[PDB]
Amino acid sequence: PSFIDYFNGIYGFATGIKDIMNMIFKTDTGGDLTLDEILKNQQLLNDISGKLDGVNGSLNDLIAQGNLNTELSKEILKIANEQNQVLNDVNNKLDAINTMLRVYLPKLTSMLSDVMKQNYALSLQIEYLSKQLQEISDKLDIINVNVLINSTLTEITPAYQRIKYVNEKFEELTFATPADILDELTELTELAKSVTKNDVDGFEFYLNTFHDVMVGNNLFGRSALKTASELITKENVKTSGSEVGNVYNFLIVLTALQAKAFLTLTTCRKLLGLADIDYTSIMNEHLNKEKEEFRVNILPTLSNTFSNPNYAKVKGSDEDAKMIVEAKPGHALIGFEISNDSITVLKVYEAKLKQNYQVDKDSLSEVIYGDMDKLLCPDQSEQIYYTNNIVFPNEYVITKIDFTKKMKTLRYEVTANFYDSSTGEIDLNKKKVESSEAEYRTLSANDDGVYMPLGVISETFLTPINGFGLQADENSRLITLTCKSYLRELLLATDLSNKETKLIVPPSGFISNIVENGSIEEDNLEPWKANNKNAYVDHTGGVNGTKALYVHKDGGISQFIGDKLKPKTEYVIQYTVKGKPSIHLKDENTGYIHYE
Amino acid sequence: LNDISGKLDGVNGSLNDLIAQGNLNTELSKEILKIANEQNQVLNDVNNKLDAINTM
Amino acid sequence: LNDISGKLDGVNGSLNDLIAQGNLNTELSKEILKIANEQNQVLNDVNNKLDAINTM
Amino acid sequence: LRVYLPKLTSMLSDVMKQNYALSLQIEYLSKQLQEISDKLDIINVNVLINSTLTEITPAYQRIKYVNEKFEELTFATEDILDELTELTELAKSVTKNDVDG
Repeated sequence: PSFIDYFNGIYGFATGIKDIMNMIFKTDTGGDLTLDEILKNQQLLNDISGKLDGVNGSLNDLIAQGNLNTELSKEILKIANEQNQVLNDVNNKLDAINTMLRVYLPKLTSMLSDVMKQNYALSLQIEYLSKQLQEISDKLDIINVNVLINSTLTEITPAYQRIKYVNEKFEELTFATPADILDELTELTELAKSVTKNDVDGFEFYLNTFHDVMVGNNLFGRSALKTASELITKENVKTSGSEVGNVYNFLIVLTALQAKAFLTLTTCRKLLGLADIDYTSIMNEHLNKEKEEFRVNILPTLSNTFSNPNYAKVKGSDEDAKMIVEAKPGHALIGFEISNDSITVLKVYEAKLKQNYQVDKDSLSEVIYGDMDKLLCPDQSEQIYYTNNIVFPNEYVITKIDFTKKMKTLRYEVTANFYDSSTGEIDLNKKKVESSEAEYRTLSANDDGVYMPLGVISETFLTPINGFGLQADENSRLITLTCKSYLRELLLATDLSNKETKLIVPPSGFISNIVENGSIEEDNLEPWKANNKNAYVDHTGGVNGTKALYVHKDGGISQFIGDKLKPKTEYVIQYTVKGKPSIHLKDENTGYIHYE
Repeated sequence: LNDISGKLDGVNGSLNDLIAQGNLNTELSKEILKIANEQNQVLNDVNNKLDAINTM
Repeated sequence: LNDISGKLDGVNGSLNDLIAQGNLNTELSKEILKIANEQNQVLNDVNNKLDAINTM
Repeated sequence: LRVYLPKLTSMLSDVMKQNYALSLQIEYLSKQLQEISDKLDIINVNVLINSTLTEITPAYQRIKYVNEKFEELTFATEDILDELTELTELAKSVTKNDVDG
């Protein structure tokens, strides 16, 4: 579940959580010291006080206006004093409850509503990045390991588990927020008392040890970032990104963990009405030290090249074809995706740059190509792939990739336009580099198809492409497209320098799709429509957790998409269906039937 | 409610016993019986709530 | 707590004797009752703490 | 209390003085330890090493945390009670009788 929104880096959510923490500090509770006061006894105590003050006042008026002056009046005084003791206890409890209900509850419910409203988007972003990091870690191997890596895992697993569980639990108990509201406040206060309790093994201790293991202040001077980079850099790991992007994603996930932990800690200390400590300083210190560790001791030793993550056995016709993967004037290629669900297709992302290689979210055009398998794979008569890794200098961004399969050989040419780092404009100063001749590699003819690349070919965040190269392994009959990114520069200039960062993530979905609400996730079919009272939204149906369109008798669900098309231009249709369907791309005027 | 009932019942018992031990005046005893009946109503409400809790 | 209680019980008894044996019957006496009641609250808190400590 | 607070601040400063006088030696020796540890990138992990690490890392982590945080707070120190909040919380969590104290 990707998100088309500027992911502001560690600086982004760090400053967001700092603002939330300052706001929490600004919230005034007052006499929030009587926590052990059942708020569900307000009516009981109020009734008792109202019914007892009358008797107390009756006795007072009797002893005052009364003309009796004797030890009998002294006994009446003692009786009135005992009634006064009972009434005063009841009234103290009632006053505490009323203060807590009319000063301590509204402030905190508003504060927690704001906290959750602000944590929403951060949680979305960091959850997507956590999914990606978990995929990477699944692709890792920790069976035959080094002593330092093993020590880092030993030292970081308990604190990681604790912090993750506490963050998730606090988020759940806040979203939980009558008797239900009071029970939820009681649960929140229990969690806060547990988080803030004074013990050396407290939540704060685990936070500090997590930081010490992230920076390398453990037994062996080994930072978790170094072991992460060492595990992710090995040859076995095949991911959709470079080492820079993968270790930066690791850092993002763990720093977001820490920041949310500090936020929960502040919220708990405020909920319990405890002395403030201002963890913004400590949060910033930790995050900045970890970013500096990454920038100094980790980032320089990483490779900013990303290749194909997967391979697929396929065949391709020997019919010669020209392909030109180009970007519109002023745009730049920032990523690709080879998908072969049923047919081989290539998504290509184009976007204008803004500054320091930042990609523009508004300009994120997506083009589609279909003749990639017939171009990268031979059918029956061998193939000759020219292989050469191009590497343009800095300030040059690839714009065109020209594949020409004149004969049974494959030869690509790349063009790179000059890009000004200060501004966001790409001038028309072009450098053209081809696949050098002396280094070609031949795949012999084989009945079994060759292994075409497959997967997402792009950095963890869409960045310009510096160089592009093809490689072919004859023994394994593999083909790889290795591109080079500018993520190191974009990070050194925006995030690792504590400046406004703007990063986009590969959408993992055909943005160029012309069928609005194709996945049919919005329950209200404003785009689609039903002609007759049937064929409705079957929520149980669809790709696992979605809302499929359904048809029963003779009423078919239709959607108008005539305008967003072109004449005689090729198109690709795709759809999942269950049962005995009938799909038709039909024109009301004329009986022409495009797809049936 | 148990503590409240105990204290209120002790107060009411002390009052009633000390006023029955020696009756002095008409208006004084009248007002004492009035406030004692009010205290008895309060104690009865407290005991009703306590018995409701016990039944729960 | 024992010193505070021993020193406040004298004032409480003085106020009680003043309001009882005294022939004043006015809102002045009502305010004196309020003052004695506040002093009695303080004394009762002190005495509860002292009793708990002595029992323990 | 007014004769307590300054006396305790002076005592903490006098402690930190000699503590820092000592810390330089162990800092250099731990630097040498880290130098020898960097060479462990080629020694694979054995069951004995795995067990010893998994057994010592909790106690070591907690002891190091307590020591370094006490030093940090005593250095930051140089009503006052509002400033000694972290030090008092640390002292209350460190001198507490517990099953896992």
